[PDB]
Amino acid sequence: AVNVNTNVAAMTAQRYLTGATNAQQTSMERLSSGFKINSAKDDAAGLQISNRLN
Amino acid sequence: AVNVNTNVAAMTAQRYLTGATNAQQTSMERLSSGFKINSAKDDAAGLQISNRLN
Repeated sequence: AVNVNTNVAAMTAQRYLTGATNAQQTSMERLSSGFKINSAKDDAAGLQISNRLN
Repeated sequence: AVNVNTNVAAMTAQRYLTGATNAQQTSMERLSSGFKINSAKDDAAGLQISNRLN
């Protein structure tokens, strides 16, 4: 019943852990730079508008 | 709300400051020479009429 071969819970935890790590990384970059649109990955539309405004 | 990359409030005061400072310069020039029309920028009509009157 208990498969020492595979631990699904472990994989689950990691999936959420990886998500959290990237969330922290994104927040850290924003705070350090002071810009919400650091890269095109976020608010691509905003990037174009912001660039024009800038 | 606490964005540091910008400060519109500062820009505002700066603009109102520049306005007041420029007024000081104008009033100082007027008081120093005693002539309200120190330049045509002050009053084109006045300059011409005064120039002809003088």
